Amino acid sequence: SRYEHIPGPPVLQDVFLDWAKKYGPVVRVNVFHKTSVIVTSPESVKKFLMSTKYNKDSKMYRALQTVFGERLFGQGLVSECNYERWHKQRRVIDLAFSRSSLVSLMETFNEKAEQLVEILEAKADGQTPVSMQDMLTYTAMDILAKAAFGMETSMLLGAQKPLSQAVKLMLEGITASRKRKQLREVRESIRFLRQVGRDWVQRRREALKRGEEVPADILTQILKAEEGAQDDEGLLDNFVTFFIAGHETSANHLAFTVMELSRQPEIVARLQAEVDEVIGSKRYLDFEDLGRLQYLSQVLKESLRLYPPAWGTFRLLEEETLIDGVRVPGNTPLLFSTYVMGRMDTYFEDPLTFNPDRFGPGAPKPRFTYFPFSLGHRSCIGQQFAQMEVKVVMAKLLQRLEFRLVPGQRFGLQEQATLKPLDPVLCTLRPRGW
Ligand code: HEM
Ligand SMILES: CC(C)N(c1cccc(-c2cnco2)c1)S(=O)(=O)c1cccc(Cl)c1
Repeated sequence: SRYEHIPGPPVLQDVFLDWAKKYGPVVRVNVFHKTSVIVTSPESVKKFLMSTKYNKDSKMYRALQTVFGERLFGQGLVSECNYERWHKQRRVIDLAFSRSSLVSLMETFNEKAEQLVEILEAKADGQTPVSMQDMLTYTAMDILAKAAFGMETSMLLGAQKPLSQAVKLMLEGITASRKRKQLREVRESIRFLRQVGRDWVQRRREALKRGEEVPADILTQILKAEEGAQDDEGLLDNFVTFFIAGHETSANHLAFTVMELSRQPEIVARLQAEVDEVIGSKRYLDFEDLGRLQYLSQVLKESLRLYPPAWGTFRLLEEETLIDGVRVPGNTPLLFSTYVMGRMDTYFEDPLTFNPDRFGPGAPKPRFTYFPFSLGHRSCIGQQFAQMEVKVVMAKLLQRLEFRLVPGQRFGLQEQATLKPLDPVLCTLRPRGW
């Protein structure tokens, strides 16, 4: 009753879209364990996301914190809702994301991209069906394992199959929580990953004790953040956090892009020409090269408009407030969705048209209607890491390979925590040059 006055009805994100179009910029939803309000006006996006006065709603994030009694993200960097505790760990971990820290990862990005491309080249008979979803997540996993934790997962070599099963099952579990054997598998998956965390953490401390060389990475900084804890629960919270966040959304984004570009030959031909002109025959992309891939840069932005893996963020409204002419009571979770806003014609002309020119220099920039890495103090720490990562992978693909989506492969979405292609993005492949 306390929310009955708010406009509302008497893939779920598409229902959110229908509701936003039908009911306006402030709509109540009852799908989560708590009534919440989805807010889709730019003014509100700006007001709520671009302020330190508004914090994440812990009731909504507890779904990431613990899954079916089993601690997952805990109080790591994504799911920590206390400002003081968040701010402390953010600033320590920030160091691993400095310009120079990121620049030094170019070798890892290039190596794993080059491995992927050679693996695909060997299958490029225009006949063999290849799951680009699988191949791209293997690549994202291998990049992250090495870049963040100094570990070689070798998923591109077909290793660590149990590990990717664990990730899959726990992600499905986050959404499902919104029988007997599903719960068992999910719980086991979560514990498996935290145990992997302990393993790799042990390996690092031992490396350190034996006075071996340890490059400064994300793991260095999540250890620094926990210098005087009474246990390793915070450490493992952050391990899991970065282990998942550090590859899942990147994988989703890559898969979405390849899927869409597979029906955009004109754009692909343009992307192919850009890559040819800037890197040439080179096998390695420098940092400075990434900047000159302007058209690919725009393509990836447009891919994030239509297909954002991270679809929602929540803030706690503490005091009753008027939001776009709607009275919203105090203690209410507010939902912000780049997915919904990206598909609204009031925000984007022909919203379902894939046009990279929307992000061309001299194009009017989306003013608070596009936020695939969110906005304000709780924006993605991994944003530049991701942008560089996916540019390197995409550029090597485009340099070397032609992709054709196997007929019957759908363009639909599925929700497994984040949004990703429903289908495995099966493609046949041919080398460039006939
Ligand atoms: C295309 C790839 C990526 C997308 C679209 C993306 C999107 C987002 C979004 C929307 C948030 C806000 C979360 C929230 O409001 O609850 C976020 C935060 C975060 N992302 Fe990402 N992300 C990406 C890649 C990465 C990478 C590569 C890393 C790690 C290397 C990462 C780690 C994080 C972390 C730790 C946070 C929490 C930051 C904080 O609150 O201080 N993400 N990301
Ligand atoms: C914006 C967040 C909370 N989402 C999300 C989830 C997992 C990893 C990442 C991530 C961020 N950076 C890298 O990975 C982002 S989500 O939108 O998928 C989501 C999922 C479940 C419930 C909700 Cl409410 C939202």
